[PDB]
Formats: sequence, C-alpha cells, structure tokens
Amino acid sequence: PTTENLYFQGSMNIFEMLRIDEGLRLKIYKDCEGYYTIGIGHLLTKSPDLNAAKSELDKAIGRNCNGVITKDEAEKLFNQDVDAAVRGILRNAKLKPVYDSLDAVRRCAAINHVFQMGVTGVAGFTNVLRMLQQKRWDEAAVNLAKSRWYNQCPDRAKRVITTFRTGTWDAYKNL
Ligand SMILES: OCCn1cccn1
Repeated sequence: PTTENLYFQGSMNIFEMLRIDEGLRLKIYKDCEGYYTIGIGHLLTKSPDLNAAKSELDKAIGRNCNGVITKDEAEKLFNQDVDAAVRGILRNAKLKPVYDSLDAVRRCAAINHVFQMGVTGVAGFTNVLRMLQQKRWDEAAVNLAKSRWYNQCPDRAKRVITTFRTGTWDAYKNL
C-alpha cells in the first residue's frame, strides 16, 4: 500500500460509509423497497401516501419543506439517525455484547446494519450474531447473504457484508 493508501482508513468512518451505501438525495424519493426516503437514507414512513412522507419530513426538519431539503439539513438528520442507531445497539442486551466484541471497522458495519434494518431486525439474526461474536467472519458473511435485507436490495447491503467478512474498508474504495 502507498502512503496515500495507508491514509485511506483515516478518511473512512460510519458517516462516510453510510453516505456511500445510502447516497445523498435532497428530494423525497422511493428506496429500493418502495419506501419514501430523503437525505442520506432517512426513511420517512412505510406508508404509500406521499402526503404522509411530506408530513414526516416537515416534522423531522422543523419547517415547511414541501419535499425538499438542503445538504446541511440532510447532514443534520443523518447525524441524528446515526446517533439513534448507536444508542439503539448500546442499550440492547443482545446487540451490545456483540458490538463490544467487534473491532472498529466491524463496529461501523454493525451500526450501518442497524441504521438500515432497525434494532429488532438485526437482533433477530441469531446465528449471524453468534458467528460474529465467535469471529467466524466467512460464515457470518454467507449467512448475511441469505437475508431478505441483502437479497431484496443488494447494492445497499453488499458493502456492509464484505466489511463484516474482512474488517477492512476495501469495499468502499474505488467507487
Ligand atoms: O449487524 C450485526 C452485528 N451487530 C452487532 C450489534 C449490532 N449489530
């Protein structure tokens, strides 16, 4: 690895990771599962009603947005959502021990997974959690690749799975 290559891991963190997996959109759009989303992976509602999405948006941002936000607002909402995912892991009796056992890079993958699926969804992956705690990385990655989360929307999940396998940031290189 070059001097520049060795600096790459210092440029990656949970924010940069999710920013790549979720993208950045300033107008309401439907994600790969058909759910109204905005910003950096902020799911507004699972309701099919765009008015519901707009109502949630205005609530979240605090002004009359009419379905559009600024980059600064996207970033603030993103930081709030990341904090929520971390807090959700740390207070959960099943996820905290697994998270604590992980290295720094896999901890980011854990937060990313919770950001995407929510706490109960992730806490339901009983086998994967045991595999991770036992450092069975290849088995964990194969099992994640069986999930509906990954299979219904592979591009948003693939990088996370690779990161659980390797504990490096390589899947986020060379976009
Ligand atoms: O995403 C599976 C790993 N994980 C552990 C705690 C939260 N997530």
